Amino acid sequence: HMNPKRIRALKSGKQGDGPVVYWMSRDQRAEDNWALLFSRAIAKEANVPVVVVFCLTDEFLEAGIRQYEFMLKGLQELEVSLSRKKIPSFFLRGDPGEKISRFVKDYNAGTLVTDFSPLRIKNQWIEKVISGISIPFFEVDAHNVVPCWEASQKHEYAAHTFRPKLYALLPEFLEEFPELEPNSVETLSDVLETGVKALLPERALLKNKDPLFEPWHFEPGEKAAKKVMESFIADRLDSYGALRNDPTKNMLSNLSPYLHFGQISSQRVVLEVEKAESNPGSKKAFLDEILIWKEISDNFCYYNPGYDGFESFPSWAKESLNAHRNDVRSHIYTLEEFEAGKTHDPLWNASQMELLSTGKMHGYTRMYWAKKILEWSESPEKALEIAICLNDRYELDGRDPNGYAGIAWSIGGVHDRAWGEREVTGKIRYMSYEGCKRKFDVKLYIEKYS
DNA sequence: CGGCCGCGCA
DNA sequence: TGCGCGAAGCCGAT
Ligand SMILES: Cc1cc2nc3c(=O)[nH]c(=O)nc-3n(C[C@H](O)[C@H](O)[C@H](O)COP(=O)(O)OP(=O)(O)OC[C@H]3O[C@@H](n4cnc5c(N)ncnc54)[C@H](O)[C@@H]3O)c2cc1C
Repeated sequence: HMNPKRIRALKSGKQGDGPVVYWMSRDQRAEDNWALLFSRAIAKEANVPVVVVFCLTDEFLEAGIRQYEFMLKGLQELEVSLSRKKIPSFFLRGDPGEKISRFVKDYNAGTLVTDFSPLRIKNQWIEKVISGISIPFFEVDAHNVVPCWEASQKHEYAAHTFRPKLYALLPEFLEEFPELEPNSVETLSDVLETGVKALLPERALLKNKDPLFEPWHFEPGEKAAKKVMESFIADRLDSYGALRNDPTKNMLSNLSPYLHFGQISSQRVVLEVEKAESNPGSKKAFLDEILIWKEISDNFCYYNPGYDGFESFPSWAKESLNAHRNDVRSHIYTLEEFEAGKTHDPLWNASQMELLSTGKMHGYTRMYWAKKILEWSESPEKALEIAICLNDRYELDGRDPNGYAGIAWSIGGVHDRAWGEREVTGKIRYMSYEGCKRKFDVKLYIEKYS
């Protein structure tokens, strides 16, 4: 079950005498992981062990206790899963560019393998690691069903050009996973404690000093991810087609935090949803979201390295937004007023409070939320900066290609078309308070989140 | 040339 | 709550 098009050489070299090392980064799971499975196969043909290495950087300081604890509790459970497969795991601290190089030398590695991410910083680390090693280095796309570089060889302007190219390749690339074969040939607790202490003075607090974040909505880890997948199929999938854009209903999958950390495979989710007997419109709507919209977000970041900037917007949108730079805004809020939910719009404020208290804003209100940031900020650049700052600080699923592609759709028209013409926002598709009012029970959502 | 919200009306 | 239109630009299959 090993298609060669899932893997490519980052660097050629002379293979070594030691273990195959899988540098895990994006795909924090033992099951349904093409990068670990390929590493295990290479190790088996060479008659040597496989081992896993993960580098804990100082990036955590830029987000919060909420993401750091979600990731680390998962990693504690993963450490135990890999051990039942007699696969050892090593947890390094510091800059990957230096630390993965040094580990490959200190540990006498034969081959290095990593998983795939289109984000800049991963590419920076790979470049540094390449400069400091002499062994072969491969990349495996463990996150997408169709490998990103195979689905398309260029940036796609719309879902409607990407969709036929991806779907033509599903009969080949959508397949079951083989079982991971076991090997035959300081603590994370201390790291968690130290990290939580370092972040404690910047934690999200109410006026009484009691924390805003509520950790009981999504329990972390590979076993919990699977339980959420299974309850989506049993209890929420049937009504997904009708209710996915109603934020007063809990009818989304709730999978995004697990998908973001790679605690569950999207290919796995697609296999199970394809085989579920349920509402045909719901299945089609859901599969289009997890296949086309998710995988087109990797396409966007992979072929546009300025993906978090105004430069990445399409020309029609840059030309429209530029012409409206001098328009008076109805309101202007600072980062801190947006963050504390202190606008004049109670629907906007409630969306921000759902984000602060749960770490997961409903998908429909994320669109509305980001578009009002544009409408009530000094400039398009300040808008993009504020939405990215709050998305990445407070979403459990943030710092993700879906986030940059979703924010760029909302603010800059990426994967959209010119739609209407207004002051400030020009031809960027508009969404209104009264528009929401006639689609769902706006007052119920506001009451639920203060 | 084909084909991707808010308002009015059941 | 569901459906069709309005007011509309651009990429890519020809
Ligand atoms: C302004 C804005 C910011 C966003 N930020 C993020 C983010 O930081 N991280 C993130 O994962 N998603 C982001 N999204 C996309 C989307 O809103 C979330 O993925 C979704 O709400 C997660 O909830 P769910 O898994 O229950 O969704 P479901 O409806 O159950 O969908 C299942 C999966 O399909 C994919 N998906 C759904 N919608 C989109 C979309 N619009 N674009 C790309 N993939 C999609 C996701 O992988 C998602 O988990 C953002 C969208 C917008 C408009």
